[PDB]
Amino acid sequence: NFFTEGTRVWLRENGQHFPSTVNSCAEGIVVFRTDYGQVFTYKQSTITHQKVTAMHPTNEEGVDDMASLTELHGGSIMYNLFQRYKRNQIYTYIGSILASVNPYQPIAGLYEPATMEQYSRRHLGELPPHIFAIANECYRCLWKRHDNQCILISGESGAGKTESTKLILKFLSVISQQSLELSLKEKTSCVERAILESSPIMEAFGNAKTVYNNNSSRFGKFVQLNICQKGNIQGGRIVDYLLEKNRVVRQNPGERNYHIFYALLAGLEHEEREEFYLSTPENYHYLNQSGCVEDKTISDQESFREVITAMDVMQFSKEEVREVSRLLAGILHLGNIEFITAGGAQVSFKTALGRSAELLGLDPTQLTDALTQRSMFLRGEEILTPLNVQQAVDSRDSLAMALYACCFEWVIKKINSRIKGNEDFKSIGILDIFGFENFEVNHFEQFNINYANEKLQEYFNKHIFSLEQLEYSREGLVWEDIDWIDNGECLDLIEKKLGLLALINEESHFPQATDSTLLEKLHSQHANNHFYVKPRVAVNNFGVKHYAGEVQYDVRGILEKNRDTFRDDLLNLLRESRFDFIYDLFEHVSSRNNQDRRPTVSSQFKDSLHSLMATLSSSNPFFVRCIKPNMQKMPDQFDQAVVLNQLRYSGMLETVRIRKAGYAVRRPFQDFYKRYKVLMRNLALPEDVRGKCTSLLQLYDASNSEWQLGKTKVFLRESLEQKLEKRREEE
Ligand SMILES: Nc1ncnc2c1ncn2[C@@H]1O[C@H](COP(=O)(O)OP(=O)(O)O)[C@@H](O)[C@H]1O
Ligand code: BEF
Ligand SMILES: [Mg+2]
Repeated sequence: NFFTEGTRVWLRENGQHFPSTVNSCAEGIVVFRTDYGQVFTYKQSTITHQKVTAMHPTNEEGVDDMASLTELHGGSIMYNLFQRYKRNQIYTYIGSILASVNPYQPIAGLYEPATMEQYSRRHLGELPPHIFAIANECYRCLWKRHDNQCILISGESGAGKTESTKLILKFLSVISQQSLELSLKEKTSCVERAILESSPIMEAFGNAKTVYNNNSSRFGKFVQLNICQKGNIQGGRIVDYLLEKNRVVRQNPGERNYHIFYALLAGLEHEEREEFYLSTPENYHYLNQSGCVEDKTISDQESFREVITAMDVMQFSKEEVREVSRLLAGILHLGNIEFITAGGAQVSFKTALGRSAELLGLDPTQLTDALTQRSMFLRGEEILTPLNVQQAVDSRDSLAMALYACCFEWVIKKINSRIKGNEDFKSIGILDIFGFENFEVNHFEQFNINYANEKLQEYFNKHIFSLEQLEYSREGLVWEDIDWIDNGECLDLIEKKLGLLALINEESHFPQATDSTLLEKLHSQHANNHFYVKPRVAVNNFGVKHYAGEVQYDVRGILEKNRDTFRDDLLNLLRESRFDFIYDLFEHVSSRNNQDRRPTVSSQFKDSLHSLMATLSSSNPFFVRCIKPNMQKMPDQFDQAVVLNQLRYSGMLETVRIRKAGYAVRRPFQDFYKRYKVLMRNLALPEDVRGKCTSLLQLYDASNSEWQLGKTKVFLRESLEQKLEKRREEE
């Protein structure tokens, strides 16, 4: 096991194989330097085989498809991504699955229109791996397959899911324009322009700075593009999931509120700024509590200009844009209302109340009364009761959240109205969720986000491993099952009867229950569950062993957040608005007054995720796995421990194994024969269809290792299908 200076070796250390070089070998000491800059020293006598092994020559600053790898260990997989990342190749295939490592910098030529053009005219595998090749293959599947397609993008907060989604949309929008024979109706619709302009609007209203991402998505998005038989986008539909409405009124230290507030304050002209009584973001409680009002990566004034342009494309009138500006200004002033205790909560600093009442079209005495008192009618006289200061603050904040959430819903409705079109043929759906996040302090918001990420990982495992191997078994293929990391029991802990969501919902329906009584119930029921953590010291927390790591959640605020109560006194007040825009938002809204069962945030979200997964189940999926190379948002900094952790927990190692050994493409015998009949013209074919399929497959892969015949289908590897598709097009 002796290797001379400069020899390339795999060094087994710290539970992995390190790509390394022999630095020195003298006086019975051997020093290895890893490609990651770690230096490991040993007594030469202690080095044996398997501990140190020679590395396979070159093979050669990486491989494009990791199913091509001979060494399948985590060290080999990560080294391939590292070699490629160092030369700005952030994309690697695993069959048709795409790995994307966030470069945290622009890369010359990578997303230029000349590159988009090049990918549109090639087959998957002909060019270097790229998100444009996946978008193109997905698009080609609308004529190669019989179903709708979907692209699902996974990753922690900051991994690159939102950037990936926008790149796919830009590529499809460009390709939609290449389509023939483009009618004047379809050329003048500007529907692709509107679809692309939906992103700056939704990011301004739904994204915010967090520790993991200066542009974190605080809602989930599913974008459906309806494509005609001729290949042109006819229109689309956007579905939003669980906006983080509590961000409007409170943020963690160092975070910001939604981008749009800072854009509005930096972007409005002096006249409109004075009309809405607006000053700097520091002047507003809803924007100043976190201690951060700016970020060097964001020009808030430039974002405002971008939002204005996008809203014009989206057919928001100039008056509608002003109404949205006025509502946001009203919310900012509302947040500055302070209360003192005399009775009874009383408004202290009356200026903010007067400004907010004017901007919201409310009478100031009516707004003061609604925030400081509760009303009830008893056959048939009104009985006014004082609220305390915490109840007045909760009322002020619920008003701010309701205004923002209804305004966001209206914005999404307007986008959907603009991009609405025919659905005559097929669709491509793209899922952009909020990513996995584990902060210093996690609340109900992180619980819901991490649950959605857990659900998406279960969806990835179901398609890549579970349904895939079940199909091989049902078809009678020669196959040895590949084990995978199954997160099913974590979802069972969250979703089953007596599970986390069930207990949270049950406690929410009890008026006397508190976050403290909820925690006692969570601990009592689940202390022995392997996926649940009862903290030894942190008295306000519970933990969940998520697929992406253990997360501790502070229970404080869970019941109030889950109930999501809105006082009928405030709903009645909003309906008094003289500002038609505000009245229109609350005109037909259902009552959510405290009860003395109504859907909760958890019950509606569980239903929305189950409905989403059902939509995705009917489509053919493409998977993109975004990987963060480091936790410092740095370019050219591949932190191997951070990368390896994501590769391992996400099941990338087993994914390479199943894509390498398995057969991801399948067609019934007659379907295969009818599709590729042109490629069989020089073959002496037998009478039976199974024999006809075998003759073509043996011609294109004589090793007989890239395909198998099942009971009803031909099964083949993606590399063989790409080889057959390229030749079919040529003929
Ligand atoms: N492909 C990319 N090229 C360059 N920078 C990128 C790329 N993907 C992401 N980034 C950088 O990382 C940041 C976070 O990416 P984003 O897509 O918002 O993450 P996620 O949606 O997964 O939370 C971006 O705002 C940008 O600075
Ligand atoms: F912060 Be990312 F949108 F997950
Ligand atoms: Mg995002």
